[PDB]
Amino acid sequence: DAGDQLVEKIKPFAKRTMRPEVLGALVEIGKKYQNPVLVSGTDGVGTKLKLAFDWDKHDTVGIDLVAMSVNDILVQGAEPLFFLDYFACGKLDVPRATDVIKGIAQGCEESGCALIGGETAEMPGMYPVGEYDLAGFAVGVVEKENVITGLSVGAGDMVLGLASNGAHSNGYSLIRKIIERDNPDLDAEFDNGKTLREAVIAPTRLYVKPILAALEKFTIKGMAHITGGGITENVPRVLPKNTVAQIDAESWELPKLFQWLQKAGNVETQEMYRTFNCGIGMVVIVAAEDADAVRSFLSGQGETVYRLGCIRERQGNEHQTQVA
Amino acid sequence: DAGDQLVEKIKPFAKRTMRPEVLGDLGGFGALVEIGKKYQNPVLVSGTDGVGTKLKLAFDWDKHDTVGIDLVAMSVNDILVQGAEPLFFLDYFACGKLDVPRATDVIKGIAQGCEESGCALIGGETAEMPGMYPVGEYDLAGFAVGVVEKENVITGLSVGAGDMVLGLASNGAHSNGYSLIRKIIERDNPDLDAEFDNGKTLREAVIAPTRLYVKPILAALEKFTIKGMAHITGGGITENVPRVLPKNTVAQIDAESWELPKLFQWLQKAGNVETQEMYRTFNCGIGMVVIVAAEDADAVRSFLSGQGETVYRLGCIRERQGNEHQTQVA
Ligand SMILES: Nc1ncnc2c1ncn2[C@@H]1O[C@H](COP(=O)(O)OP(=O)(O)NP(=O)(O)O)[C@@H](O)[C@H]1O
Ligand SMILES: Nc1ncnc2c1ncn2[C@@H]1O[C@H](COP(=O)(O)OP(=O)(O)NP(=O)(O)O)[C@@H](O)[C@H]1O
Ligand SMILES: [Mg+2]
Ligand SMILES: [Mg+2]
Repeated sequence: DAGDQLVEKIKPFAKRTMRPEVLGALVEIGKKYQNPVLVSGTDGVGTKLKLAFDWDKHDTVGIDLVAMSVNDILVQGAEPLFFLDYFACGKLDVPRATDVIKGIAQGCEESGCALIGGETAEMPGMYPVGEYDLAGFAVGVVEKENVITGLSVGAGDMVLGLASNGAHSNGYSLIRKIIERDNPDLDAEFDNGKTLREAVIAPTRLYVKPILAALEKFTIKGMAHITGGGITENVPRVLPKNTVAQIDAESWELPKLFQWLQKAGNVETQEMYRTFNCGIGMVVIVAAEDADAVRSFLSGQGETVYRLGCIRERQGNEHQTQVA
Repeated sequence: DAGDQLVEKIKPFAKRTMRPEVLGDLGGFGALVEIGKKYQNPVLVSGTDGVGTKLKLAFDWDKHDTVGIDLVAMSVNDILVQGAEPLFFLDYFACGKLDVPRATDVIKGIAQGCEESGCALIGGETAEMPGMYPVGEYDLAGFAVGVVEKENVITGLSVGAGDMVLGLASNGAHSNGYSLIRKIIERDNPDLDAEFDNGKTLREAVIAPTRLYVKPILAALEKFTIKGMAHITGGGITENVPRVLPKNTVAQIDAESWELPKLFQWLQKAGNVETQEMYRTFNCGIGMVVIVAAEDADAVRSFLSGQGETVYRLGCIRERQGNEHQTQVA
């Protein structure tokens, strides 16, 4: 069987993601946790899969898949533990599927979680030749007293920003409409020694290792993963009803990729802040007394940290995240 | 947004699946589940699956309120065989254009399958991919997580010659072999609305949702020790039962110990399928296989039957002879 051929080829990829907790697929919880709470989430890649088909580039969308879930569970303080993926298609292409799952496993390695199982469904006729669908599922563990809830966020807290690797996994319907409209030279140098194509399909950044190392030394009051809805619709999810996150627009330069998308797309700036991450992949809220020490740590871990702004008292039905 | 509309419509359905372990409700970056020292050495058991080609019939007949039960059973029944209590569930729903009434119907069945299994439906994802799916069509993926004490993990390693093999009856073909069911139906055009069996139309028999074995099996585990279990999915009876059998044992099934249900009788005739090929393709009326000690077989059969199940004494375990196949039906 094709799927049986695929199962053997991916055994090496998954074997490198294993953890001592991995014993259906059985996972033990480390005695590290006294009162363990499980944090889980599911997601797909979105319309970025369309560029992966069109460009025949399948070895990175698996990193996008994993990041979408492990980064989501990360905001509660959870350490990612294990991951499962579901892969659906019409007729199985073992070399191309192997590439897809190889990237998944690679993203699991970077997140410190084990890829312990999955499912490859062949539905002949439901998918066009060459196309497929991906779903991922992540589970992490956090101590009950260490759950990051955002309830202590109050006026005076400083808003930090972790830089993103590009558009990540959101806003690609617009990126695709633009590219089909301009037919731009996708293989020309675009930024930081990467071609425009390389910048567009760049895999989503994982924040797991530096954020977890940070939590060993500091208290993080809240976090927001910047995905669907951009900055302004995602940060208010951890903010108390009475607080506003005020973002100074000049605290970070808009990366070149988003500068191109707004120009070509002719998008009002406030629509950009609610559509693309605009270079901000993860928002970390901390106490002002900790803001400097955390920024140095996260920068020393390899991240690019900005001081986006601070938390203030809300005035009425005021929007809870304003960039200006 | 359509998806924001769908999340609101399904929140009541998920709220009826909740358990005390679930912290918070639908909506939020992550879904929180506490375990509690109710478990001393807790082990998580998880699985993922889709519905398979049965969705094609769900499209054709415009019956979407039960394939979500099929989705749940495919995963919760899998983790059940290791002795795990299903705890929580997440679903992924992909389509081209979101049809909120139909999506509401699909997820409503998911919640119903979760309610019947005792697991909470705590989260999910609705992806709109315009152009990847024809109008009206969608894809389902589910993820189930259960808990078991490390010492109670059921592995089948103590299965030995002399143990009795019980069989739990199925509701039909469940979630496997449906590409073939569709080829047959599209060729013969049989009256799908005629009475066929047990006062149900043939259509009702074909699209019947997969049976959930969670509540009776977990209740059984309180009173008895189960040596092994098999959920009968792809590969039928003969390819799934040997998964829990030690290298040196064989499960011999007397074919006359249960009647092939009418639905499979029609599929064999219309498909012109060798009988030993049916045992490797369809569940043939056996949804779950339970192996127990011979001294417990009488009480276990009685208990599971009193819980609402149809129990057969499929056969017994014997010593394997060479490269002998580990499950033979005769
Ligand atoms: N896309 C995938 N990604 C990661 N692991 C996979 C994937 N597909 C299969 N596996 C694993 O390889 C093995 C293949 O088993 P599989 O053929 O999928 O049957 P099953 O999962 O037991 N249930 P079923 O889908 O009903 O046949 C399983 O252990 C999987 O966990
Ligand atoms: N099919 C579904 N079934 C159950 N719950 C769902 C489903 N779809 C969405 N939800 C829940 O409603 C909310 C949907 O918002 P969503 O945009 O999917 O959040 P997210 O984790 O940030 N993923 P994304 O924004 O796409 O990167 C989540 O909290 C889900 O738990
Ligand atoms: Mg997400
Ligand atoms: Mg969604």
